[PDB]
Amino acid sequence: MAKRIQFSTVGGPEVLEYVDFEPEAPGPQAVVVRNKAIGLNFIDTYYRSGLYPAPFLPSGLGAEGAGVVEAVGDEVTRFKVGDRVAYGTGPLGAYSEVHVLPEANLVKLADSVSFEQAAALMLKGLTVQYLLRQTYQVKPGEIILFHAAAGGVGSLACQWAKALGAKLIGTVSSPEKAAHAKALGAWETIDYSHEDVAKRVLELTDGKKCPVVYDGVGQDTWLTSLDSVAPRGLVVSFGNASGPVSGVNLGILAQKDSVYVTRPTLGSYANNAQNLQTMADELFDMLASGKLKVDGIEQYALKDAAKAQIELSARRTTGSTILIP
Amino acid sequence: MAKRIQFSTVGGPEVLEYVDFEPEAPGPQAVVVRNKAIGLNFIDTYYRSGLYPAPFLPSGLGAEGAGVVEAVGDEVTRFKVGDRVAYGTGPLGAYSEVHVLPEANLVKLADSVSFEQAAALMLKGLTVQYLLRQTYQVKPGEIILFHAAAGGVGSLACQWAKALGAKLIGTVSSPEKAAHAKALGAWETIDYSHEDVAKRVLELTDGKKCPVVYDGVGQDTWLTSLDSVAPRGLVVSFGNASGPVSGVNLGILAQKDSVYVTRPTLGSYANNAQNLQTMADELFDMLASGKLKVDGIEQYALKDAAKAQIELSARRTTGSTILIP
Repeated sequence: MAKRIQFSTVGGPEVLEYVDFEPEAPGPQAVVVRNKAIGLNFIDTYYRSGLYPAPFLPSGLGAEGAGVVEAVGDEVTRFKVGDRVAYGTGPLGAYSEVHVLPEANLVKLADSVSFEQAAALMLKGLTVQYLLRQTYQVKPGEIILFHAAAGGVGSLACQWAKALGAKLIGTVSSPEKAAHAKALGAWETIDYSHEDVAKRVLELTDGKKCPVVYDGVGQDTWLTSLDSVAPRGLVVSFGNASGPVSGVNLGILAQKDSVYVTRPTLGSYANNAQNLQTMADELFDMLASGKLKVDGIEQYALKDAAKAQIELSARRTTGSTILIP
Repeated sequence: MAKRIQFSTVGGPEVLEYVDFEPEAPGPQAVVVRNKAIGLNFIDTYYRSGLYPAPFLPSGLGAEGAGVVEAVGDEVTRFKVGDRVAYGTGPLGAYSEVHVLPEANLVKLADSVSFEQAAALMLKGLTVQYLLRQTYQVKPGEIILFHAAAGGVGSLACQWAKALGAKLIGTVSSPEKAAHAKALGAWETIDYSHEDVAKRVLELTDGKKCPVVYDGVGQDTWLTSLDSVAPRGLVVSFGNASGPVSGVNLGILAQKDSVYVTRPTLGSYANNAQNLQTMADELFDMLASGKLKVDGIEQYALKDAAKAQIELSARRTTGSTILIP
């Protein structure tokens, strides 16, 4: 037996339960991990709420975490007992002290990186990586728009953009978030509380707007993104913080001067146990070189995942957050 | 006075009227043209029906045509009386014997190209040009999907794709259209009457699908396009033959493996009296070199535009068609 967070019905935070469960025996190509730190993500709430379906109930939660390998499948050769590993993709279940997942979702952790850093770096990091390096190759000098720049993903985005030599315009909901995003590396900041993001973008870009707009908030900010992207530019809708975006008429893209739109998922980019090693290596390379910093990690006990999840959703807190089994 | 087709109310073909009208005096930067051949396009029906609004009623129709310059604005220097010109963009009014439009929408015709060829080459040609050269740069060897390959745009697409050294998979509704599209240059053809386009695409591409899908039919074929595009590929929705596409949830793109979608318009690509000269020059360069052939042009008198428009909509005829004032 071991403890885990799970839900028997989809809904709000009150849904989550901390209980004992019987950990599965490792499949031939699976690995048993000893969660030392567990990630907290919006994706966790989307499963908890039912936006995304769970194969069955009761269901575990989360796919980001880091720990030590405790058991390995007969066919696993890349890993061995005692190895320090991290993951940001795979089946549900990170919200527990023991997590069993395919070996293809696991990467080795250098000694220099702690479990806490990995749990607060894996998923958002790989995400920012595919967003700025794959979905659209941001070049130095380019002025790009990134919503919720002070959030979990946006904060990392602020740093990576600066390293890229790009000018990132980050939207925030308060002057405190503005200072946070700027200190990290945001070129310019826009508080959507008292100024129009679309109009500020226009003056900041000298009427040329942005080649690409990264938007993880979803609905509330879909229109703004369309008004901030340059003709034939790209709008990347990668999240649903304010709710998914729908009811869209393709003719809207023509109206906005022939723009492009995409809705990517980390799973698609890190599609294999190998297209991941690649982005994972780049992500840690950024960390090692000091280009990415994770300083100040708020820690919630696993048994308090509901409380942590409530704060994430509220979107009033800033800085890295992780769960600790 | 001069004759023109116009509508006083939006609706079906019965809407069009052939009547006398007073041609406007040329503005400082405008040019007066003597339509020798007039283009027939789907866009004409979209204005006639009200899918797209007209600034006022009664309204003229069409923005594709070719003729001789009859008058020029005081500030016009690029053109002069007697010049043979063609156009595929600009204000409504091509459906008349005299058309007045900005000089920025006009290009000079080499002696080698006839007015009939230009009227059946301008708009569709520039369209195929931006689609295959700008919206997505098709490289030699690439296998691409193009709906309605035997139609006005698709036929040109078949030829340009062949010239590009690309493998174009064209969808048609009959074996006759198939032979037509293949003879033009389509690599492979799929009759969506007795075979599934999505499944045929899968076997033709060896399970890799298409980097880009060009779809001008709209609704009826939106789902098929999503099932035919490779992961992180692009779906170009450039037309509404079966009706515009709407009610789409961005999450659909993630589901289809992080695909991209765009809804371009020729106006956006040929946005200036100069980004057009560029594509126009390439288009005629294709014609001159024999890479594009326009042989067999059905001719409708201008006064019979309704009858012609009905046949275009019906989508049962094949080959170039133009209106003759």
